[PDB]
Amino acid sequence: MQEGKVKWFNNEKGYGFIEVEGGSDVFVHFTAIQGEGFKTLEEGQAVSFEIVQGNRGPQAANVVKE
Amino acid sequence: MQEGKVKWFNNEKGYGFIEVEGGSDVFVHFTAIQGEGFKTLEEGQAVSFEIVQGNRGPQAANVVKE
Ligand code: NA
Repeated sequence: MQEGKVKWFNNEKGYGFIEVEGGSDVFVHFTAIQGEGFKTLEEGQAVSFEIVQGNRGPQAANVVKE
Repeated sequence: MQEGKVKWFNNEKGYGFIEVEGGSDVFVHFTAIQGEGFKTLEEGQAVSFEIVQGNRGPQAANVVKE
């Protein structure tokens, strides 16, 4: 995987961005979030994830809350 | 986003393929499956999904049972 920190996440809209050291912020949608908790993230949360290419460009897949 | 049907799914391994009328089969991993409950699919299940491109090639994202 790839490690990052959530930059921001809007729990009403269901999306945000993950900040990665020395790379561009990666879009994250709630549908990519793993686990049985609520499909939400909060600023500063540590996550692991894969980058995939969707029709709008890079986005996160397999987002696991650490 | 589009619709298809599960072609086969190995429950133990957690992956299979979605068939698409008129198109190529799409790999699906359990981590893409939406909703509550145990992440699994049965052959013949109707689904909606997105296609994304990862390091291993095209695969499904946002798989919703229909
Ligand atoms: Na086909």
